[PDB]
Amino acid sequence: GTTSVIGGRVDKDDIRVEAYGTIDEANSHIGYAMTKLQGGAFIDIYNELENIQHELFDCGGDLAIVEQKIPYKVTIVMVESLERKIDLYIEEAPPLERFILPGGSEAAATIHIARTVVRRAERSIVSLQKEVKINEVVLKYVNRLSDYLFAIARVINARLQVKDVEYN
Amino acid sequence: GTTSVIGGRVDKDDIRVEAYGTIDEANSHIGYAMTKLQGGAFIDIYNELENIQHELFDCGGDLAIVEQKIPYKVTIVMVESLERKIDLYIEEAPPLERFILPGGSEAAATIHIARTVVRRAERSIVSLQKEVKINEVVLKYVNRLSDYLFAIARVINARLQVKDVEYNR
Amino acid sequence: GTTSVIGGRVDKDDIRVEAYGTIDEANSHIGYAMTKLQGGAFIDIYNELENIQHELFDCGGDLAIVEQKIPYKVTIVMVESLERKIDLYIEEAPPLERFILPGGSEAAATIHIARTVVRRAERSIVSLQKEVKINEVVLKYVNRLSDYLFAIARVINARLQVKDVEYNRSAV
Repeated sequence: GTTSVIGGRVDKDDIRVEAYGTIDEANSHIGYAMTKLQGGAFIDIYNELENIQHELFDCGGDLAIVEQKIPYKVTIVMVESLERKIDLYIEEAPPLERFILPGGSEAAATIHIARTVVRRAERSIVSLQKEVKINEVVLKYVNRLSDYLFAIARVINARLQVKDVEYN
Repeated sequence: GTTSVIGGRVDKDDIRVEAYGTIDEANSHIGYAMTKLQGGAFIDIYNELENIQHELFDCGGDLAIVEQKIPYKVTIVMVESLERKIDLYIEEAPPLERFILPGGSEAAATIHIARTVVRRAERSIVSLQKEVKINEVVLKYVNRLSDYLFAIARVINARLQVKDVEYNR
Repeated sequence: GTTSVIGGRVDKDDIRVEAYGTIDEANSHIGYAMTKLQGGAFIDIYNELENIQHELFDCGGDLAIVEQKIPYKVTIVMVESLERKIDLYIEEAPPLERFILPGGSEAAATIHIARTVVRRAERSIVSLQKEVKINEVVLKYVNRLSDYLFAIARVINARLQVKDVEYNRSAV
């Protein structure tokens, strides 16, 4: 009925468990999207995604810490790293002049799914924060991550010469 | 901790955000399934899915309308459209004689996943509706959409010469 | 705003519906993963997953039963079956001493997603059990299933010669 966390134990359906459990779910979706980005044209994105998976483990670990039992690993440095990539990718992709619908190339499509799962994880983290103090940087990281995912989804389509699917 | 919606702002974990966010999740699964349905053999289903992505996006917009600054976009006409297609596809598919397990062709399998996500979205909309007034057509649309997805999943397997996976020990 | 279940009716957003609805979601991911495992190299895992889809369907049926209207279908025998396969696959897979990134081959990746959805279903079942009586065996089954999925995910990658990627916090 309960599970152990870092510095204590909580019920298996505790919002804390839901939080890092959904981070795990998002990390798994990214893992799948990566199998679609093994092309030589995406070595950079694949490599960045791979690192993000480790950082997601960092996020899950931090969220599992009760009363700062051990040091937090997610820092503002990792958030700013994502922000720089987001800027670069927005620059690479064609100008955004229409509302985008999720889809296009299969790689971009799976990235859009991962994007929504990351956003779902963010909501769970917000819920956790409402009852216990957390590494607030984790929330910022996950928030920027969905923006990063949206950005590379459009870059993935563009590199493959596929127009983004637009609301029209 | 909050996010801007149409007419104001709400907490990021507000049941309203969970609702349109999950609608977005379902829409993304549909986008992925569509990448497996581009052939000439699926032009009818693919076009209907293209339209559904728009209506799903509209559903999300209607759920994000806190301070009704604008009229809702999802109408009953769109729900009836799904109902007619559901009957059409049930007719096309083989007789349903056993319980169906999700799977079969890759295309059908992804459509089945989308179906379960649409149902998860429906549950969030039900919860939202209990707390605030919503465009009730959205709930009806989402409810019909999962039946439509189930229907085309079977049609997809049939067209692809694959038998549906059945519960049969 | 309600839905029919076995021996009654409940609100469509009832924790009970969330539970079997998520079992359904997990079952659908398994079904998709199965399309990637039809090769001769995975006959054993594919057949086990075929059976698991039935058991998962049974889990949902058991969760939809209000006040033991009918006998439960999920039994401890099926839980033990999972446990035996778990040891078997941990034995086949290379030694594991660190957390690893979920992914690798397309098949393993989809299995990892299924694993996380099964765990999400487990949380809903835990919540359900706090409100009403349920077939406790279902909770034990879903609990073991996520470990089984983790195990075959690593085996699938191993069989495809895909090496696990260990978490970069090397002291963990």
